[PDB]
Amino acid sequence: SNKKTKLIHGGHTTDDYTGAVTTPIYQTSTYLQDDIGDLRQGYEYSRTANPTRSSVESVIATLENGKHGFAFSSGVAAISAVVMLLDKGDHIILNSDVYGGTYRALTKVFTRFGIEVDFVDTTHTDSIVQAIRPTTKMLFIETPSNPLLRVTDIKKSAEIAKEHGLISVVDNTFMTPYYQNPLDLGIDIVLHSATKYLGGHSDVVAGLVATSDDKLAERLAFISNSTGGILGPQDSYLLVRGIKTLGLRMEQINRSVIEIIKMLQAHPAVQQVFHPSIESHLNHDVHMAQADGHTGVIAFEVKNTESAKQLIKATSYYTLAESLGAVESLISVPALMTHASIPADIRAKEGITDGLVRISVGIEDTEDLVDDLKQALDTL
Amino acid sequence: SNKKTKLIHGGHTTDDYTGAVTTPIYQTSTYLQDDIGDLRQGYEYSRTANPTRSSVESVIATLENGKHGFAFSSGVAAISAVVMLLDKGDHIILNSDVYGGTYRALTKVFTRFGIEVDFVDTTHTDSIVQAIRPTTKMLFIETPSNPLLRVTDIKKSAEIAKEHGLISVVDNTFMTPYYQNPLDLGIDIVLHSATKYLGGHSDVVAGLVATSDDKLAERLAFISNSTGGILGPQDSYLLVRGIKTLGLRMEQINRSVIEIIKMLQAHPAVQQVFHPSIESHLNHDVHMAQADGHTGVIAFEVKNTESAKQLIKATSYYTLAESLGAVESLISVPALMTHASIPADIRAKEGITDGLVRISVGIEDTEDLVDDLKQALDTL
Amino acid sequence: SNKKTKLIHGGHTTDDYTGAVTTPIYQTSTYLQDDIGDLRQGYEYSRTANPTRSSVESVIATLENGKHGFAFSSGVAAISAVVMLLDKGDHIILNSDVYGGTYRALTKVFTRFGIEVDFVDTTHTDSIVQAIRPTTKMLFIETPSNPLLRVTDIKKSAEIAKEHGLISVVDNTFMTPYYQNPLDLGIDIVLHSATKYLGGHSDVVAGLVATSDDKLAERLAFISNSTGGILGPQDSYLLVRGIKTLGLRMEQINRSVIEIIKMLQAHPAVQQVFHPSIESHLNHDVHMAQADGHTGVIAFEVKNTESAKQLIKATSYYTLAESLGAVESLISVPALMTHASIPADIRAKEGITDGLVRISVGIEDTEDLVDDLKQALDTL
Amino acid sequence: SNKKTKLIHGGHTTDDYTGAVTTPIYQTSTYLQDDIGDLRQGYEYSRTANPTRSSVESVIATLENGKHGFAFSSGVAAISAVVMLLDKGDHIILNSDVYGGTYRALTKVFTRFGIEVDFVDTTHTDSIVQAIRPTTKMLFIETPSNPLLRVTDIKKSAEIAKEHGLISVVDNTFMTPYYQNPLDLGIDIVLHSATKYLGGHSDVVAGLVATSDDKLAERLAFISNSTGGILGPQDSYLLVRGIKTLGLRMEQINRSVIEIIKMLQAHPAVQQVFHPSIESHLNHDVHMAQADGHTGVIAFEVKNTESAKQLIKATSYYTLAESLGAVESLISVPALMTHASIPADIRAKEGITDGLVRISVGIEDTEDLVDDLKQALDTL
Ligand SMILES: O=C(O)CNC(=O)Cn1ccc2ccc(Br)cc21
Ligand SMILES: O=C(O)CNC(=O)Cn1ccc2ccc(Br)cc21
Ligand SMILES: O=C(O)CNC(=O)Cn1ccc2ccc(Br)cc21
Ligand SMILES: O=C(O)CNC(=O)Cn1ccc2ccc(Br)cc21
Ligand SMILES: O=C(O)CNC(=O)Cn1ccc2ccc(Br)cc21
Ligand SMILES: O=C(O)CNC(=O)Cn1ccc2ccc(Br)cc21
Ligand SMILES: O=C(O)CNC(=O)Cn1ccc2ccc(Br)cc21
Ligand SMILES: O=C(O)CNC(=O)Cn1ccc2ccc(Br)cc21
Ligand code: NA
Ligand code: NA
Ligand code: NA
Ligand code: NA
Ligand code: NA
Ligand code: NA
Ligand code: NA
Ligand code: NA
Repeated sequence: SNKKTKLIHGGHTTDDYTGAVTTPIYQTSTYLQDDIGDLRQGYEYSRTANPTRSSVESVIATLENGKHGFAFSSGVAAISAVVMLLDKGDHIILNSDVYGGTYRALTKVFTRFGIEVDFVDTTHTDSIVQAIRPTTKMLFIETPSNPLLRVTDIKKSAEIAKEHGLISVVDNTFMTPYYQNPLDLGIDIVLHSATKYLGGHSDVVAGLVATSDDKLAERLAFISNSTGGILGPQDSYLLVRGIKTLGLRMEQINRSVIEIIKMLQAHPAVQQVFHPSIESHLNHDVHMAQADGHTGVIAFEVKNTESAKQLIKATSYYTLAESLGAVESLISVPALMTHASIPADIRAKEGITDGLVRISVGIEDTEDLVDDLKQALDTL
Repeated sequence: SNKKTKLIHGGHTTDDYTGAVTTPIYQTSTYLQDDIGDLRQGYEYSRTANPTRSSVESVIATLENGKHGFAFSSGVAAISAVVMLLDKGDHIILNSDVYGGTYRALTKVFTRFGIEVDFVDTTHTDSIVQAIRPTTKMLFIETPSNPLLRVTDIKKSAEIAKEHGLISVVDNTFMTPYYQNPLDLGIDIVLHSATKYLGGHSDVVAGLVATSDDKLAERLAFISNSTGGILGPQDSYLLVRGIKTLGLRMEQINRSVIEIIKMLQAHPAVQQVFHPSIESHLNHDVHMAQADGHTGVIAFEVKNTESAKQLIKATSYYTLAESLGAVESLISVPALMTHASIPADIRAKEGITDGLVRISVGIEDTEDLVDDLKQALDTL
Repeated sequence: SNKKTKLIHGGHTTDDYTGAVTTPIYQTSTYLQDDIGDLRQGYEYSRTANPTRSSVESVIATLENGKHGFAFSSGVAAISAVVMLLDKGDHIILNSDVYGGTYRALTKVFTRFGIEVDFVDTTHTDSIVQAIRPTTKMLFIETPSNPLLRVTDIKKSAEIAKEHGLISVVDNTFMTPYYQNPLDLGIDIVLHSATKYLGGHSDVVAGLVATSDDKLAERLAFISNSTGGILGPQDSYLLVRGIKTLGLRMEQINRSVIEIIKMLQAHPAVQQVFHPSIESHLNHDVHMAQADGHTGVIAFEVKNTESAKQLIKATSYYTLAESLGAVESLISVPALMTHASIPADIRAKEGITDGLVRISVGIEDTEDLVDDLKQALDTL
Repeated sequence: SNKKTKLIHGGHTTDDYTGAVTTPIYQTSTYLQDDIGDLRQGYEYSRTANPTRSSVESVIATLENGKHGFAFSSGVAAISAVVMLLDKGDHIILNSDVYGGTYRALTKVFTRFGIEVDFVDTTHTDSIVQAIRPTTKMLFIETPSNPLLRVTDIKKSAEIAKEHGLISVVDNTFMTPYYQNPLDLGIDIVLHSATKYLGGHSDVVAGLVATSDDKLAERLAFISNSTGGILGPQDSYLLVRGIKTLGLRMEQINRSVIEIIKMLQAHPAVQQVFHPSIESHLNHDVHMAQADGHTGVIAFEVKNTESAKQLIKATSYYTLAESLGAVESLISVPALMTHASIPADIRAKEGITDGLVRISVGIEDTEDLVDDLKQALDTL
């Protein structure tokens, strides 16, 4: 019925054989056959299928209201498998500010294989329509994006893709299946870096993909079996375990996000704040129409580099590290950490200022996170 | 000094911090930074590098006398990363009977990206010279091959690749680093399905790659970080653990291989036997010059399908399952299991007869394995 | 500062060496020494100490405001280590309705070693005073107890123990450190079955012990090292991971407990309800004075055995299984499952009626759990 | 049939459900019941039984030719469970030089519970007969012992125990089930620190117990369930995995032991050598009659403390660390590490001289281990 119940009882995460209430960890590569070709339970070689991996795949398919799930060794392995649905000469449209790893994979790996890409401003969906070429085969969007949290209309993107015969893909990492379900809005394929919120404990690198399309699922299964970027069984188990608390974790994160944004907007040492919950944020209405909650990633401007570094050093409960979706609140400076190779003037033009700080809100007490960030900002 | 000592003390497989005599399992995705950009020990995000994975990479680099190691989520993920060194329009030469997964990846995935491939009989190395095109960039060989154990001259292949400016790659799965070291013979890149002998216990799916070439290593590291087919930390740990006994396991397997082949050659229900240790085997001399032991994979002909099935049912110590390199002796029928989609007449032309049986010799007692297979053959 | 923050940042659960934001899993038995007797980081043999186990021990010591933590292979191993503080001829007072495993250990194992025990009604603390013998050395209490949730005054029990020179022990499993902190109320030793709420995911069997007493800690460390009921490193890691969400899980459980109790009290198919939150419950005031929340275990009477079985079969979201503290809501019938060997008339005298049902509330949606249990009760 | 085959195919170490060729890791605490009291496969709570633990228990029962196996959290937890078969007032006879942890457990823990113990020289079995008291209930022997490798006659000890109504127990750690099978010689209970040779990779702390006696098995199962020193599932899995190579590892170790002893006997810097393979060793004939191989533990005298330390520093392939049964060769000095709290004059009287060195031979190349130790001794 309701989402918190579905997180516990959705998917197949018990052992039919013993009744174990958690998925057994099948640390195994191969399986006995009683007769040549007769598989006891459908398993024959762990690259092709492994029962613990099948469990986490059933979970992500259930949570995204899809039919087929796929677990990969990383988020970018999931993205690469999806891109491999295309051939040399095919074209992809993506949002302009896609994740740096996605940008790198597309422009430094897959363009060498003849895949063509264009990065356009999808916050106006007619930009997608203009960018469609006779060779376009795929539309790939993140919403909200990193680190400025730009929002793209999922339902309209799906309609455009359907009209023009494109495979539509949404990277749903930042919102999770708890708040945003792209397959329900007509999208062909949804994917996640499960490294972030889904695992939730900063202890698994993994990607997850879900679809309702039987033919796309067959193609993805073939790509996974042939290029072999599969998630192992221990990591699959830890993902299943982490997903159990996704609802509680996201709800705590959201309570803190709301109070933190209030504080940041009031604080004189903070300038622009970037988050889709802010009513003046571009496509705020679109976000609220396609999601019933918020990501825990917030970006905001302080004055300069020295102020950003001082902010990081003055906090007690914000941890300097890469990644997001931890139980810990994480803090970073995109201009120094993720966008550092981009020329400074171009960073500034794109809004990635020296003083732009990104936080990924964790599950600490809300009052503590607000007070800690506020007292640290008071030292500026 | 000697190989069995190198297996124990080669590579870095202890904890410098606590002194733990085994590699800690870093079930983690990200790492604290004390200052922005300052990494305590060089780690920042587990997709890019993870200390347990670094341990297994150091092991495979040491055992193959290379400088750089890479651990992937599967053997075919290692192969795919190596193929991704090339661009659309580049050409690869491979041996004619390459592993089915390699054949599938190349002809159903990478040809869609404009990679061109030719499968030629590399048992005569002048066949390679004839097949070189102006666009050829890579030579990829297995030796010995599956399931007929064809042998290719590694040193001559390396010389040809060097003269013609090709990247040379050897899939060294069947021989392992214990018996055959392609990098020592001039090969650029060596790779393994660690799923087989290296892990050794049928409980990890994994690939390993080693090279001495700094530039190829940089390119492989970029591909691994960008497409993300990385091995997780638990599987990395189990690989390090399994490799400790590689020498003892391979030596037991070899003692059994020799006695089993004697039995098969004497038995009236067995026709042709395929293994590089047989003195009339093509390129037997080449194999003995480039390896100081043998693979545990043997193929041999019985009369027909019914005889093969009866053989499988009559054995007590041979287990019907996919894969090789277990501690258990495994048995299979290629025409029914791995080559089944190929037309029967073409199978026969290629020597994959209905009665061709493949065994992967395990570490059971030699007398038991000989006697068991012999008594089972006596029922034919 | 606040409890939810302490759950994330309390204890030492990162790697000082690499900066890994999770505790490495030291799957190791022994440690290099650079010189005889010189330990790099204090580790020499994993039975004596293991760094992953040290992490979970630091967590439980922090959460209970103690100084020393100890991790055992099970809750009853923790209890047995604590009982082994005593000698033949020493006497223990315990509450009358102590956990069945504790009762069994004391009356079938430790009485064979000359430990004397008396089980008295500790809901009136003067019962403890009367039961003190010249040989009494320990007072061991659970609060609230199972399955009728009897409450014992912790502060008064600690005062009695101090005045009479007894070691005071509280089994704090049902309340967890999130709601009840016996060491703060003067108790010498607090212990948990971490199998229940602390691990929280039904996937670790483990016990945890904490104390502020240096001498008791030294004695417990000696007992643990000598009898060896230690928690392994993988289970220690999973405990550390599970504890991160303890606050969120307990708070969800408590919201559901309150609404479920309202429903049960209103329902005509339910008679007596047992839970310390009910204002007419014995020692309700005492509980509220020593805890700031509630356990998720509730017991309630339906008519008979057939009604209890029908209730179990009619629910969709209550799972029939042993144990408590899962993410799933669990349901059981003590008279058939835990108290079955006790004569029926004695069960009835003790209030363990044929129709007594115990539920352990999980983290499913509150409305779903209420509605599901209510519709199932409507079928009676 | 033969031992190396039994190590692979003995016990139940596959999954009947999926056919997985390795034992699944049941990281779980509890199990679904379809009806109250109906267990799908006999599992209800992991402390009582866990399927991965059941696998390793089946292995040790098979390898020792027993009927029942038990897996504990450590060797000393197995020993403690066995001692708990007795009551206050019962007496145990043990060999004089029993393992220090066993000595400590008995004399500092179990004597506080009224168990009486005597440590006698069991190398003459009539010493046992003299030591029998009217209250003696158990005879507990190690053979060979540590660190001087004293040998006790197992068959005669079993006969004495049977005649006098004693439970007979052999700690078979040093020999392993590969070479010595006490249950076959009439002993009631055999136990191991699986931390040593059985796990074999210095990465599990664990104990194992086997018996053929149904009544002793019932009592041990009750003790394990009640005091809870159980082995967890990950450690159980790693034990099953390590045992696969026990035969190969022990045989390599034995080849090295023989050559190393030859070297030590010839070397002028070495005085007495202690190992049961030496023909002048006390009870050499007894050992050869009850075992068909040797332990890898050897002790030998060099001149003094400084010589022992120099030996340790001069070796390349001998590692200073506690424990034995690693894949690495380990070296230690009992007088400084295990026997240090004993007065120096008493150490000398017992033969634990300042220059007594203990090595635990690993699986490195035999020539390397011989040459390394010899060149290190040459520096003295
Ligand atoms: O949760 C929501 O609000 C909407 N989700 C649904 O469509 C309900 N739903 C679909 C599959 C499924 C499995 C278990 C449970 Br419990 C609920 C389930
Ligand atoms: O690593 C990350 O997450 C940052 N991602 C990128 O580098 C994306 N990207 C690619 C070209 C480019 C130019 C300006 C800006 Br602003 C961003 C750009
Ligand atoms: O082993 C052989 O026969 C040949 N191999 C070698 O080149 C020796 N060798 C190279 C690196 C290295 C590390 C540890 C040990 Br121990 C030996 C090592
Ligand atoms: O799956 C496996 O291991 C078998 N590998 C293959 O299918 C390789 N392969 C590809 C075309 C082809 C034609 C005849 C024969 Br014979 C083999 C062929
Ligand atoms: O949490 C409460 O209400 C009371 N607890 C405390 O006494 C606060 N406290 C004690 C140790 C400690 C470590 C980290 C953090 Br964050 C808070 C800590
Ligand atoms: O297993 C469990 O949890 C139940 N625990 C017990 O059996 C405790 N216990 C011991 C004697 C006794 C008599 C009546 C009643 Br009511 C309970 C009793
Ligand atoms: O191995 C020896 O020399 C003696 N051992 C035996 O008594 C043979 N034996 C007993 C049980 C059993 C299970 C599998 C295999 Br294979 C062999 C087995
Ligand atoms: O720790 C270890 O392994 C060493 N074991 C012991 O301490 C055993 N032990 C107990 C009293 C005693 C007196 C002399 C000698 Br010699 C040994 C003695
Ligand atoms: Na489910
Ligand atoms: Na659709
Ligand atoms: Na090393
Ligand atoms: Na080279
Ligand atoms: Na902390
Ligand atoms: Na106190
Ligand atoms: Na078996
Ligand atoms: Na017997």
